[PDB]
Formats: sequence, C-alpha cells, structure tokens
Amino acid sequence: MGPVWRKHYITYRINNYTPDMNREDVDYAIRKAFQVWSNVTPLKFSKINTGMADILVVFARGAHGDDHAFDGKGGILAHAFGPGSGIGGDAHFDEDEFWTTHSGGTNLFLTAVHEIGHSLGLGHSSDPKAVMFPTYKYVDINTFRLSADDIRGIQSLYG
Ligand SMILES: CC(C)[C@H](C(=O)O)N(CCNC(=O)c1ccccc1)S(=O)(=O)c1ccc(-c2ccccc2)cc1
Ligand SMILES: [Ca+2]
Ligand SMILES: [Ca+2]
Ligand SMILES: [Ca+2]
Ligand SMILES: [Zn+2]
Ligand SMILES: [Zn+2]
Repeated sequence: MGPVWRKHYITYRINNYTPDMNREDVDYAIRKAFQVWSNVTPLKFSKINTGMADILVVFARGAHGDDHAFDGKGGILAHAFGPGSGIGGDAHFDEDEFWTTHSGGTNLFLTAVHEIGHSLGLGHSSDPKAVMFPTYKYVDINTFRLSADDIRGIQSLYG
C-alpha cells in the first residue's frame, strides 16, 4: 500500500505555471485530474493559493531540489512522491516537455492523472489500458476512463 492519506480532505497548490499553456488551462487540467480520482473514492481535494499544501505541483527543468533531476526533452515526463510528510505527495512536471491540452506534445491532463495516482500511493499496473501503466498514452480525453485495474487499485487504499 505504502502509507495512505490518513485524511480524506487533501489540499494542493500549483507552485508555478508552465509557459507552454494558458494559466487557466493548467488550472483546469490539474483540477480535472484530481476529479478523476475523487469520482471513484471518498477523497476530496481543495486547491489553496497560500501556504504549504499537502500536494505541491511544480514545473521545473533539470535539477530542482530533490535528488531526482529531470533529463531534458524526452525520457522522463514527470514524477510524484507517495503519501508522506514534506515532499511526500508532491507532483513535479518536466518543463523541458511541451505541455498541451491536446494530442500534440505531452498531454498535461493525462500525465497529471497518472502522477496523482502515485501521489495517492499507487504503483504501476500491468494492464496496458490502465492509466497507471508505466508507458505514456494519448486517448481522446472526453472518452477517457479509468480501467477496472485502476479503480480497484485506488479503492484498495481508500475504500
Ligand atoms: C519517473 C517515473 C516516476 C515516471 C512515472 O511513472 O510517473 N515515468 C516512468 C519511468 N519508468 C518506469 O518507472 C518503469 C517502470 C517499470 C519498467 C520500465 C520503466 S515517466 O516519466 O517515464 C512516465 C511514464 C508514463 C506516464 C503516463 C502514463 C499514462 C498516461 C500519461 C502519462 C507518465 C510518466
Ligand atoms: Ca524529460
Ligand atoms: Ca507534500
Ligand atoms: Ca515546456
Ligand atoms: Zn522532483
Ligand atoms: Zn508512473
């Protein structure tokens, strides 16, 4: 399991914004990614604009303060630490990627769904249709859904 969030009201803060996208588009993509997980669990997420939140969302290139430097364009897209104090929960996105709302570049929403999975304590699935499969995919977002494996994985932690 890992430890899990021992409370069901979890705060997040967007630390900074990628210049690849409009700020409002970043806000929407992240809020909707959290919503994917709250739709199948009792978890509730709340965005805050001041102070430290449980989950800090950061855009950064190369070394960014946590022993896990990003690698430039391509390769690693993002990473997130599992539930825990401090850096635990935080989700970091590689600014050397080109973040988009569509099929071009790297889709922020889909990547955020995957990283938030890790922020909540999920590892990787072996189901190729699962969002927690370790390989990037792009699917039409308005028909994107969590796979059976994703749903029961997250419910095994937060049911
Ligand atoms: C660094 C790691 C935390 C990260 C991730 O899983 O989020 N990546 C995976 C790195 N490779 C592996 O962990 C691995 C594990 C077993 C065998 C081989 C390699 S990723 O950045 O390539 C990455 C990959 C995919 C997605 C993703 C998946 C589905 C939809 C959108 C994005 C996001 C980041
Ligand atoms: Ca990269
Ligand atoms: Ca944290
Ligand atoms: Ca970028
Ligand atoms: Zn990091
Ligand atoms: Zn992953």
